[PDB]
Amino acid sequence: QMLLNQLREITGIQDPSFLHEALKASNGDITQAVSLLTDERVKEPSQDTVATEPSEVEGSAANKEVLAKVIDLTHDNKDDLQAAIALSLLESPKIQADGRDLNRMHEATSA
Repeated sequence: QMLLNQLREITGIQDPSFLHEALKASNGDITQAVSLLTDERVKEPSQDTVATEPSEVEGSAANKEVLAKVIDLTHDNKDDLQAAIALSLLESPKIQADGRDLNRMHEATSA
């Protein structure tokens, strides 16, 4: 009964099955069996134990959270008015000053 007695003595676990299962987990190595049972104090740092005390003042009375964004950029701009304005701006005359079509005109003011 030596392996059960030894492990029990050097872990503290009184449950005979837990002792077998440690020896089973360690594939026979009783030292590893101790290490695996003492994981109760070797686990540290432990899992997410969130260090946050509940706020006594809870303004959030509505348990219902409706998170509905307004990022609907439905611009839906058709190619029709785009290509219309674009065409009208592309045909912009070589007149760079109001109306210089009449460059070198003859006013015909006979005075």
